[PDB]
Amino acid sequence: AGSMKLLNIKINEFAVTANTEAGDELYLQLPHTPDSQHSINHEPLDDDDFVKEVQEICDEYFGKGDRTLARLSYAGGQAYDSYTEEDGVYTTNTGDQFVEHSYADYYNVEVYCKADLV
Repeated sequence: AGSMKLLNIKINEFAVTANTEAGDELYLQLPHTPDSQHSINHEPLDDDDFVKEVQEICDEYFGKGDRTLARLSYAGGQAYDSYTEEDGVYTTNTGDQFVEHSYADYYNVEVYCKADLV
């Protein structure tokens, strides 16, 4: 788990896809919550330690230094460059708006909802 490399990473609006040195294909519904359905080579993936290790590598890739940017990128399905926050709504560099997900305080996970009309 700990010393193989991630060789390809891409993000869409439904999941983060990854390809490892070992040839496996991760399909990860990030951030990790009880609602997530992860797949390893089109098979169900139920190692929460592995999913959290890849999610931590992807927090460091997308959020750069700020994990909040990575969480906004997961919610938006695209790698954002920056964001500003005001009154609880987060606006990224492309103008996309987000608010905190309703499950955030209950899952104790940083998750966001794409608030288009807020």
